[PDB]
Amino acid sequence: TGSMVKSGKARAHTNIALIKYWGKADETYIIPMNNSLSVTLDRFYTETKVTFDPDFTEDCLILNGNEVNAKEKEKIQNYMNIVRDLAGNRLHARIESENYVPTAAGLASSASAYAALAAACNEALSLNLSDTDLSRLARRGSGSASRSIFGGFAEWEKGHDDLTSYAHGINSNGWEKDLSMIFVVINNQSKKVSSRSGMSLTRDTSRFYQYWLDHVDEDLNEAKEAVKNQDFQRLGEVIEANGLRMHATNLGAQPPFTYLVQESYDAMAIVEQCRKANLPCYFTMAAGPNVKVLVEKKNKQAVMEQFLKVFDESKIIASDIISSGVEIIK
Ligand SMILES: O=C(O)[C@@H]1CCCN1C(=O)COP(=O)(O)OP(=O)(O)O
Repeated sequence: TGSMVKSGKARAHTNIALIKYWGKADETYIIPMNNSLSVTLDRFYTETKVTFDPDFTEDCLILNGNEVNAKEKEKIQNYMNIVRDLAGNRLHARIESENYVPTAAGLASSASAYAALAAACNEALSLNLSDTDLSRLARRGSGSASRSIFGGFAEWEKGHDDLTSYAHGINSNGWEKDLSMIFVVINNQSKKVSSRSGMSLTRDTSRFYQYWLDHVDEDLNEAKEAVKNQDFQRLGEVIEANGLRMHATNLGAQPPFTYLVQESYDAMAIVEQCRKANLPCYFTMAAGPNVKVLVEKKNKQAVMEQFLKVFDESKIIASDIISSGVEIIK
């Protein structure tokens, strides 16, 4: 690299929320209405390199070898303003990012993408940010990214402001190494659909939102106690119920909506069939119809074959859970 050039590259993995973040207390700083709990996936990640050069005039984002629109470009420049203030400089950056995430198949990349960017910036500019402050930095880009700083189980503490809303890793005595996630890629509209926008309509207008709020802390505690005991059935039951309550809130919105299609329901049925056949597993869904199946690694294949009787082989994608957090790479 050049004399005055400062560069950094980071790999960050996606994470799936087991206890859902859904609805914000603060739209600008991205403060959530409740705590969330997630696991970081071994298979899916983003690699983001940033290069700061004084001669650079504006920020440039190249994604999988391709320039982004003026919209996406404006958004990354605003985010990088946060980085510039934090660093106390006015350097603009060239950002080259590659997503190793099945985005076409509906998996979200925002969590790994902002986690990777945050970590890459910290490496480039030598900011020496703590994991806590890295999480806060990522959170500004996308709420779920706060958790992707960490491996295994992680929890996003909601806080009440920019300083206090961030995530931390949860030690589970290695339990994360025993678990897996199976992704069922569900046929879906290709029309525009937005997570940030949906949770906002629900938070603001949903007749069942208080019902969500009233139960989330109880759920969260039950899940964490479950993790402390490496009690899979216990974790699974509560996260499955939580996930469903999250979707119930959308049904109460003004006017109502859903992210689930009949095929999602079909896959949910296969999950319950598996339980009844002595193959423990539990499902959760995000802002789309894809069904994610939490399963013990020992049962991964057996559960997958149950799905493979109904669904195309291409639509059944498993991932392990990674133990380590964001990493600095070449
Ligand atoms: O992952 C999550 O924790 C929740 C739970 C269910 C799905 N989901 C989401 O889609 C959250 O998507 P985000 O990109 O983090 O929304 P923003 O904070 O506006 O950037």
